[PDB]
Amino acid sequence: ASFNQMVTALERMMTSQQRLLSDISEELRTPLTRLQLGTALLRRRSGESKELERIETEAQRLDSMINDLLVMSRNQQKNALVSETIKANQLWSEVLDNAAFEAEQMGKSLTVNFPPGPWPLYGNPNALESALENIVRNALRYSHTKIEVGFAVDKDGITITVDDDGPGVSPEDREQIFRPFYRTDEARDGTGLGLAIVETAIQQHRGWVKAEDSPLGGLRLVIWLPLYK
Amino acid sequence: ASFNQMVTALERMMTSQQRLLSDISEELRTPLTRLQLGTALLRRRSGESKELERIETEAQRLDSMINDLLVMSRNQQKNALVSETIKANQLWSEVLDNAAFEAEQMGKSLTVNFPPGPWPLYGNPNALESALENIVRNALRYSHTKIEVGFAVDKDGITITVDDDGPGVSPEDREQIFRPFYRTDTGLGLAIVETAIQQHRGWVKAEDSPLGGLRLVIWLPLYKR
Ligand SMILES: Nc1ncnc2c1ncn2[C@@H]1O[C@H](COP(=O)(O)OP(=O)(O)O)[C@@H](O)[C@H]1O
Ligand SMILES: Nc1ncnc2c1ncn2[C@@H]1O[C@H](COP(=O)(O)OP(=O)(O)O)[C@@H](O)[C@H]1O
Repeated sequence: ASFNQMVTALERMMTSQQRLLSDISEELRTPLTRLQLGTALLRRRSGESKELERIETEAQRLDSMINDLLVMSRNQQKNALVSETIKANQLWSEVLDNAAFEAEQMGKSLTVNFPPGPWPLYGNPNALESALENIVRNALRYSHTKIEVGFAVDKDGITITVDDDGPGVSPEDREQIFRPFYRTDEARDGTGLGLAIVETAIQQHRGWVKAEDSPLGGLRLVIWLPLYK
Repeated sequence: ASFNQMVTALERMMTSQQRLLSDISEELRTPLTRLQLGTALLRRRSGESKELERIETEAQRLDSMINDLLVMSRNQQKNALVSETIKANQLWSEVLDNAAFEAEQMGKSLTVNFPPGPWPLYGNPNALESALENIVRNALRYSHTKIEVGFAVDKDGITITVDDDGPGVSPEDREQIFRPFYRTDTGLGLAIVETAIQQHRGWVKAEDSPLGGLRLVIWLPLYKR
């Protein structure tokens, strides 16, 4: 099919686009360190300016973001594999088992409302496995007492819903939650790349992600992935 | 299965990393622009400042590098969309003719051991044209006296071998030579080459050359109708 040709062409482009991101992340360190040596010079080779202090906090922010990018890009290349057929139960049963154990260790509870069936998917098993893993990790951290995971299926695809009873996220901030480096003031008191990685991985797999208010009181994350024909 | 479903699936695939790169860029550019505006205020207050000068050029370099990744990302999108059938001779004959002239101007020599024939390829002609152009310009710069270009074909694909009598690259550095902005002593040439060749379902290798310098081997599959 023409569609199969287009998917393969775009899959190849996604590889070259990941190679690009990781490589320039390593490259950004070189002018950043040279910039910081300039701000380190003027710090005692001239007065302790409030102006120079303001340039150093901007350089600090840049450094912080570049370091987070290196941590991110390391995995988005190492863990990047060829696209294969995988069943939803095979793919996510281990993630859900480890998450239930981690919850139990925190005195919290993880309930799987409806389990993943043998529903066929197509893509990178590690990327899809980590996409659910990052959502559930956030739920484990921010929930007060409980986490809920629910699977749904139909002719078109699989819907995964992760709920928690913690504080949620305001409707304004739920808009920017998937943005790279975005962190709510509650969390600021973590890189902010987690949900950015999740959104990209799921969009690369021809699906979508949503952040909503949870019936449990906290945050609800909804992943949709297409069924493999 | 519907046409709208197929367009949405491809739209998600096409724009996924573009948007991540774009959003990361905006996020990096918030403290970077503030830094650049801050240093411009202090440079106007005191012009004679070699330290502020250095901070300004490093910030400029950061901005320029972030811009290069966005431009390259956009070019990778063009490569996936724009694809036509092209013959190896039509595609690379001009590159080899201009390179031979440039070599002659430097007192150097460019020898085409075996020329490209009317061998069919499929993809982005500009991406594949620039892939050879970047390899040959590198050979023209780093060679001492000679450059050699050799084409090979079979039922599966075309092998292009570019040799030079220059210094070469150490086996350790030949591993990191295809990374963007990379140097030894823009640095985007071999980066443009590797991503474009891999997007075209081919491969690139850096090896020691029998001429003494660097050997670059490109392999591209043949177009089978
Ligand atoms: N389940 C949740 N409950 C409350 N806030 C959350 C939850 N998940 C994510 N967030 C908020 O969204 C922000 C962005 O999430 P994320 O990208 O995963 O960041 P990080 O990688 O630092 O953990 C977090 O810093 C936090 O403020
Ligand atoms: N023929 C060669 N001989 C020696 N070194 C080379 C050769 N070709 C490339 N290099 C080295 O590999 C690096 C990466 O190449 P490239 O991306 O094309 O950079 P540039 O933008 O300077 O052409 C160059 O900066 C150079 O140090």
